[PDB]
Amino acid sequence: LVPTVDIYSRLLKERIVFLVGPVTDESANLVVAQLLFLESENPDKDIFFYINSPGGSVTAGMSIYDTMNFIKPDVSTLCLGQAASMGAFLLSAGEKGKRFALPNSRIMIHQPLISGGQASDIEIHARELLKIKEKLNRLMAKHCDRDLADLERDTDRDNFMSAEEAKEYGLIDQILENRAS
Amino acid sequence: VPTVIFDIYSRLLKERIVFLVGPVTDESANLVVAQLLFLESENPDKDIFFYINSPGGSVTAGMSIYDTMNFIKPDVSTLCLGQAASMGAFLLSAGEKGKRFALPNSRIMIHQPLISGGQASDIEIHARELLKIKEKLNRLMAKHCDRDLADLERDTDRDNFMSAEEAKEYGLIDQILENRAS
Amino acid sequence: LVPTVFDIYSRLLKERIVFLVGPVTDESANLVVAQLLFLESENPDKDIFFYINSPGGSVTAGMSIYDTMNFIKPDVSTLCLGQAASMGAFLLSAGEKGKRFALPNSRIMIHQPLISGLGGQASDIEIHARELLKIKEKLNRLMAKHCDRDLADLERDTDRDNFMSAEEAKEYGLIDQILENRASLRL
Amino acid sequence: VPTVAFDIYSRLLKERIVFLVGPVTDESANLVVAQLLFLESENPDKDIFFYINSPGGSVTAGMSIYDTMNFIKPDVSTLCLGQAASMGAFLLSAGEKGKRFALPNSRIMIHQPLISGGGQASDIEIHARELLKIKEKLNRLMAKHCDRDLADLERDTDRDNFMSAEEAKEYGLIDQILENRA
Amino acid sequence: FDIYSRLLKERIVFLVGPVTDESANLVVAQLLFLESENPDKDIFFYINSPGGSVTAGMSIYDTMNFIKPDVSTLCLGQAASMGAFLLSAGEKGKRFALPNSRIMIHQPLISGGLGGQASDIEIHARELLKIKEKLNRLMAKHCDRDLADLERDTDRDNFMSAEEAKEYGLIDQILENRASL
Amino acid sequence: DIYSRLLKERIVFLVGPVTDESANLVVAQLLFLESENPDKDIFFYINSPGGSVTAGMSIYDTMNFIKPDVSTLCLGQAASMGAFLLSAGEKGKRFALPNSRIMIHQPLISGLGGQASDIEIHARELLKIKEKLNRLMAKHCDRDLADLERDTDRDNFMSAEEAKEYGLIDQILENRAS
Amino acid sequence: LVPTVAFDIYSRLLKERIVFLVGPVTDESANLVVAQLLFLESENPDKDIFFYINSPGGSVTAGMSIYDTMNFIKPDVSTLCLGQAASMGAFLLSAGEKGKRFALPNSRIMIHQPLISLGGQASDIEIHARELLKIKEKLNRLMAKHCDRDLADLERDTDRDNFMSAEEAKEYGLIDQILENRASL
Amino acid sequence: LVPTVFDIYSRLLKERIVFLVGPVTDESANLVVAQLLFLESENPDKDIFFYINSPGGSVTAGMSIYDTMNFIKPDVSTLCLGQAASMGAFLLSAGEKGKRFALPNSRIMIHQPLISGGQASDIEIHARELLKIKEKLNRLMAKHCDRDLADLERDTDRDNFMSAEEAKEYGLIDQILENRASL
Amino acid sequence: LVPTVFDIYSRLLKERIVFLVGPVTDESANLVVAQLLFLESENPDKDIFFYINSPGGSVTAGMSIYDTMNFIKPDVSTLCLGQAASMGAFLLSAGEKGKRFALPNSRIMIHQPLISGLGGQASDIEIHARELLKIKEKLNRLMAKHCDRDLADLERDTDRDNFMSAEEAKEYGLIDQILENRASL
Amino acid sequence: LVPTVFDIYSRLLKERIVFLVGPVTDESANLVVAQLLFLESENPDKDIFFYINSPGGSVTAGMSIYDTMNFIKPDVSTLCLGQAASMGAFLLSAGEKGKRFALPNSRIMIHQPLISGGQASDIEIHARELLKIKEKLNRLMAKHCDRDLADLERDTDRDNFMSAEEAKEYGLIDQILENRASLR
Ligand SMILES: CCCCC[C@H](N)CC(=O)N[C@@H](CCCCC)CC(=O)NCC(=O)O
Ligand SMILES: CCCCC[C@H](N)CC(=O)N[C@@H](CCCCC)CC(=O)NCC(=O)O
Ligand SMILES: CCCCC[C@H](N)CC(=O)N[C@@H](CCCCC)CC(=O)NCC(=O)O
Ligand SMILES: CCCCC[C@H](N)CC(=O)N[C@@H](CCCCC)CC(=O)NCC(=O)O
Repeated sequence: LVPTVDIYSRLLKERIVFLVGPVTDESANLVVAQLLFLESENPDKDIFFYINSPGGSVTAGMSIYDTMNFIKPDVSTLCLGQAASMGAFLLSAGEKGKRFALPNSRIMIHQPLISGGQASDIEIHARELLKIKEKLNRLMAKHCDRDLADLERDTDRDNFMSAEEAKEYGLIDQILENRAS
Repeated sequence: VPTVIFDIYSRLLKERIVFLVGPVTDESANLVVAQLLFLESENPDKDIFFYINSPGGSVTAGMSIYDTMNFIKPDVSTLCLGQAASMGAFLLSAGEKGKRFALPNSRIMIHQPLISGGQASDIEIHARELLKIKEKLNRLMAKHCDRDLADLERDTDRDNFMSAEEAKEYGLIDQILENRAS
Repeated sequence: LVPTVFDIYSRLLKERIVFLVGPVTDESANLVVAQLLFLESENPDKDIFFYINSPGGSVTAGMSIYDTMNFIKPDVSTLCLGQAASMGAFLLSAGEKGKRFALPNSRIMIHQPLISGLGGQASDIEIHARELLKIKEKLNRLMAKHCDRDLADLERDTDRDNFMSAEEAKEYGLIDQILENRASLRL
Repeated sequence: VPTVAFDIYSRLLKERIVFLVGPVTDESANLVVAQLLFLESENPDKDIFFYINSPGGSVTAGMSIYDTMNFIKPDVSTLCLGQAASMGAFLLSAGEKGKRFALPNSRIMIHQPLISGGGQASDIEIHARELLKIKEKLNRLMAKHCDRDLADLERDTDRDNFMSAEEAKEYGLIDQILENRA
Repeated sequence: FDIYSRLLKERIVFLVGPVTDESANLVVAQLLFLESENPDKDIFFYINSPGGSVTAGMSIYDTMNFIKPDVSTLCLGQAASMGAFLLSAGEKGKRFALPNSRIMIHQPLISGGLGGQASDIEIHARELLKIKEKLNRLMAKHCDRDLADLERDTDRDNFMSAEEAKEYGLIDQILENRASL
Repeated sequence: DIYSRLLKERIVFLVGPVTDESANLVVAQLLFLESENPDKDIFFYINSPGGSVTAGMSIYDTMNFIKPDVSTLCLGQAASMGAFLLSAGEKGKRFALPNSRIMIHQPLISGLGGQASDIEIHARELLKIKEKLNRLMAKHCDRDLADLERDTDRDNFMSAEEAKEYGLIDQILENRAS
Repeated sequence: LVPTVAFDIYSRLLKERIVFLVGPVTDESANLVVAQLLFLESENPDKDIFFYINSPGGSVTAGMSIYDTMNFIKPDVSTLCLGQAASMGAFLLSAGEKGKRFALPNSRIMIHQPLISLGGQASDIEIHARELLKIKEKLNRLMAKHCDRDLADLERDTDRDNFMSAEEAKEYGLIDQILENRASL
Repeated sequence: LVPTVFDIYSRLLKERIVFLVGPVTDESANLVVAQLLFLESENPDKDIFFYINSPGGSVTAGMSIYDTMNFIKPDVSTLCLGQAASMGAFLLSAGEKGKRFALPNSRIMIHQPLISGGQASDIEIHARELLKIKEKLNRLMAKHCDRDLADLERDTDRDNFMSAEEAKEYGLIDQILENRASL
Repeated sequence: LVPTVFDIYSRLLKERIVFLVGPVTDESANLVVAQLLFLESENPDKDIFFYINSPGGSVTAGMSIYDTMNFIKPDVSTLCLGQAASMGAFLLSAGEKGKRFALPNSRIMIHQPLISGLGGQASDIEIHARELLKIKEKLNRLMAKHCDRDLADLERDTDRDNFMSAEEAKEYGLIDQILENRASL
Repeated sequence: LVPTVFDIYSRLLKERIVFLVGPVTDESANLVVAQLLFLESENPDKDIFFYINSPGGSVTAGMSIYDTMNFIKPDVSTLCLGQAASMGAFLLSAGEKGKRFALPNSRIMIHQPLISGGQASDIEIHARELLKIKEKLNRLMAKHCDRDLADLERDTDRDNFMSAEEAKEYGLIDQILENRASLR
């Protein structure tokens, strides 16, 4: 269904990587592979990471996040459509100064959720989920240059933000209307 | 259900026998509760004989039976036939001490609570409630069995099957009945 | 599936005992309503004993029970066995004050209204969301009255699932007394 | 279910005939138990006739019947009609010795316990050990019922073992084959 | 009373539809009841059945031979497989069919056979062949025929009219009305 | 294939429901064409019943972000988000074929569940979406917000001529001489 | 589904001697890893292989095919946990050449005893229960070896699901270093 | 997706490596047969390396592999990685004697045949065929393992799991290879 | 589900009316058989009124009714209300000659046997096909007798579904009279 | 799914090897037909090697292969590997006489036609046609096996399994090939 000249491989030659739809092990690892490839091609030029995602798996998302921070090139992020949950986490993780959103994109942040067995096992997994919640708040607070207490308050339930609101919050640096913004 | 000059379960209810058979649900538990209250109304001082063949089930449903057993005036004698596992074993052990029995090839099993959520805040709320249930049931079981809390904690960490003799050794029942001569 | 002695529930209905067991539906709630009206007709002056073991259910169905409990002349005493959660806890706390009881290992739980993500046009979602919040506010106000507490307490205490032991429910003001046996009644 | 002011099974319950038909479940087994207890209270001095046509089923449900047969005062005579397989054959062989019968074309089948339907290796170990304990107990009890050496039962239950009425009598599972009332 | 309980007062017992543990034991129960009511009067066993479980059918068969009353059989509609076996098992001289009844006999079949280790399949195949031999031997006795004839004539489905069943030895008479006796 | 060949003519199709996948494919093609030549018009042919609002906005913001003019053409139909994108084409370069149809309406949601607090949060966000889309649509159509609110309360079907009078498109093309 | 660069992106990274295990370990996904390991050894037995693991675990025998192949071939198999390495995934992570086992800073490890999602005669359940316990004992013995820890430690720490941060995994002995970025040699 | 270098499996085929992975079906077995014939055609004298990670499967499907292994001129060396169970273990044990290998943590399992309906006559026919297969497989397994048939009948009555070392002790394989210096 | 005036069908059985409604199955046919035997036991000389509204069904189930109607002493009068198709029309035509009726807007349909699902070996399919052809001929012969027609007539006229009005059914010989009300008799 | 060397099957087609694997369907049989015609076009005089591992399937699909085998100029040698059951056994037995082979542990099975409704008239028509099929298949098989028709009628009444040796004695194949030295 993807046109040829495929189109995503052609845009990859421009150092553009897309994350579209739910963050899964497969879709996240495909992003990781493209990031490693682009670094191999030129470790010094910026990579442009376009995000339209409702979120997904935390560990899948972390594999992208850690790869973004590991590789040498700056990873610029761009929100188009929406960046929610892990998508918003990855958006805010772009190189500071190079995190963008289009004017009508939507950001949403929230605490982790689950889609059990013995009480002992439920205890273990609840404790792990609470560590994830705590780690994500701390990393998000760092990304946004905000207090940990703010992130805890502001992710207790679904928190939708416009592009201007996400910029004020510290999740992105600039809103781009066109190539003059 | 066979009938007599009343169906067979109503007939045995005339002898103050109440059955708990199969999984403990809100409905099956409350039918037992209703029978216990009925028997107390009929005669508040005569023993009731509570026959249990159950794999367990809902904790709150079992607690409605348990608290009713302790609330009503008559002693509730318990008898394990077939099996008393999980909430079934809890109710077996809750019978009036001295009047908890098992038939010779009955089986007992005890274990910690099991279940089969959304936001982390809610999962935390329900995990903490589940752990309080786990502690409460161990504390109550230790009292029933005349044992230390630490013993019940180790012995319910995984499924713990017991023969009738072992359940007697454990303190969960008082006597094994082979016939009316024992 | 139900022993006769009249079956056992009809027999206890003669003792003026009514059960609410399991989820609260239109059918199970109206059956409670019918028993309440029947007992009032049998004797408008004698207490009724309403035994609740329920995880909750439909709010409008539970409200049909609530309004009937307050409408009829006899006092409706409530007793929690097993659990009274959500609409179950609301009905328990609605018993005649002084006559709300729980058994020692009962569990109470309160929370804000929950839905099974509405559907349709934004105008319709706005209408149903506004009604859902109104329901939430009304239930908090009624619960505040039942518990003899400030509205702000109930707003705080229902934001997420709030489990209570019998002791906690008594201290909250949701029940009056915990009964281990028939010697426990005081006051 | 025909009516004769009773249904047909309630009517034969007046002749002290109790049926076990189809799979043994908690529900079907406890119904048998209730009938055994009912008959005992009606007259503890008369035999009970326990007619078995069953492919087997739950071991613990079967033990609830077994232990009740041994507990109550009346002799429980057993009759195989059609078939008594697995727990059905166990109950058949558990009848009062001297009063265990089969009709001429009935068939018996015995075998070791099987499970139709998981977890951690620790939990699988616990349940496998319990299954072997059941297997050992059933071999010991079957050997006693049949007046045979334990090694005989271990060998002969390793896989499905079908027996004709005559073979079951020679094995010791029943006492006599009844062709008619003569 | 319902209609079947009322006809039970006339010592009429029906076997209708597949032979199962439940349907067969209900027949057994009625046969025992009727014997208890009067051990000397014939019982009239009306069969309209396509067959079913062999061991269930044997419980009826052995009960018919055990009780004191003669059990007269009547085929109405059809008596196939275990139904034809039971029809042929009524007291000799008192086995009847209505004129347009149909009988069918065949060797045993298993719905979904073969399941497990070769050892278990061997055990169950041998039991099935013993059942096959026993049914042929018993049927030959019912029909006053050779075991070899029953083996030949049941290898595949063998449909018989009432007159053919009478000639074969499965029934004694065809009754068009009460004067054909 | 046929679509890659027409992409060489700077023709991009949106056909069927707007999803994350179908919208981003459009985005990728728009970015590709800008990279091939940032100055030449792009021709965005729309035959769509609508779909996801955020997916549609990714197309919308990309149309406005890239340097080339994006001309739009309605063939068959442009409904809901499809009509939104049609009206977003470069002004003066928004077209419909003579028997195409337009339809506009307020946001819809399919289904889930949650606490009253969460439902309130999401209803408020849906109402903000509704107003933003009415405001943007009014700007595209050179009409008032109150007009768009009134005219999208329920499904509003428009012929090509009605859509031109409304301001959603500039011209109806029977052929290249229109 | 997969970008091209003449090669799909994964074939291209295989030219950098990078092999991925992503998602559940199955017979098919494990043998694909085995095939890439043998291919890279054939292409150059003198260069390290970089085995990137993001997996929740899966089949024990399929995982053992990877494990024994890693140990069989000449090249060092360096391992990297990205995302998570759970169960058989953590086993393979810890099996990388010692000194060359890595995790990214926010990856997570989880270890536990074998589980099954049994049926037949009691004899058969006994046979398979014994085989499952042998697997449990072997995996504890091998894991204790990878981690340079006492067997009793692994027996205690795998009784139930045991999650570890990257730092905890390093202290436990499952990995050697946590990699922040290319400050590397 | 299979990596490309040729795809990765074709590339390993050029080094005379053939895989049997997952259940033995008509389709998966014939693909192995086709590779064996191709490799014999490429060089009839050089060993073929048959890597087996399989839980077993169809008996006739396996026999087509077995008979091809015995038919072609090249020695077919076998290697168990992961597991060789049932028909998988049969083919593992069918490798050229002296060239049957296992990796150290692979496992073998052997057992009698199993199946996953009709007139008694037809069930009799199929039960007899199943018992002939059982006896034939026991006879061929006894030859592969250099053991008495009675040993094999006893040892396959139920699932019989073996470590690599037990499989070597049994006679099913020749050596366990930790690496190429294990030779 | 049935008004208990003791339900209405039990009440009409006191007037010696038996209904066949819907598909003829073993269970519904034997229920008819039992009522027929019951009414004969109550009084062997009084007419029985057999009201048929049926689309047909099982041939052997229908034959149990047919043979019982002919076996018992009472005349069995038949009445078609709504429709009598296939085995239903067969039973209608089987009523005591002179006492077979239809209501004015009743519908009759006759046709050859059909089978729902044959599946087995060619040998078994031959056996079952032959039995079906035997059934087809016997039913045509019996129907021809009821209608005072030839077997060849019935074979011709049942080859495909043959719908008949009440008047057409009377002309054919399937019924004796059409009753608008009792004055029709 | 299929290694390249050509994919592996196209590579073996270059050596005039054609496979029939798994159930015989319209699609699988016509692919065999297509290969047979292609090999004849490539060289009408050289043997074709038709390798069969099949449980059977559609009779009409199998007949399209059968008639194509007899129609083309090249001899079609057949080899049973694994099994040739029902239509598979029929096609195996249809190879050029003298050139029908089996591997030592192959299995052959033969039997009468099977069916996995409508008016009685329609059942009569299809029953008669099925019996015609049964008779025709027994007649052709008796010719292939150089045997009396009555033998085939007897020996296909129920599922009839044959070892390779039994199939050779039956006349279904000519030789059993242990390895490349087994040939005449
Ligand atoms: C744990 C208990 C679960 C259910 C009760 C839960 N506490 C609160 C709740 O569900 N309130 C709804 C009424 C309950 C009936 C089923 C949804 C309100 C309503 O009427 N909504 C209609 C609309 O506005 O569309
Ligand atoms: C056309 C239909 C007529 C069917 C009658 C058919 N001739 C005979 C028949 O049903 N025999 C089996 C009984 C059925 C039980 C299966 C659920 C015999 C049996 O139990 N053998 C041992 C075993 O099963 O293991
Ligand atoms: C849609 C119109 C329905 C009318 C039914 C249709 N006229 C005829 C019909 O039902 N024939 C079979 C029903 C008899 C049931 C006995 C088990 C007869 C039969 O037994 N044939 C041989 C075979 O079954 O093999
Ligand atoms: C183990 C069993 C497998 C072998 C099957 C067995 N040899 C015979 C077989 O399949 N015969 C049919 C042809 C196959 C068609 C498949 C869709 C007969 C037919 O063409 N009937 C049409 C009619 O008369 O209406």
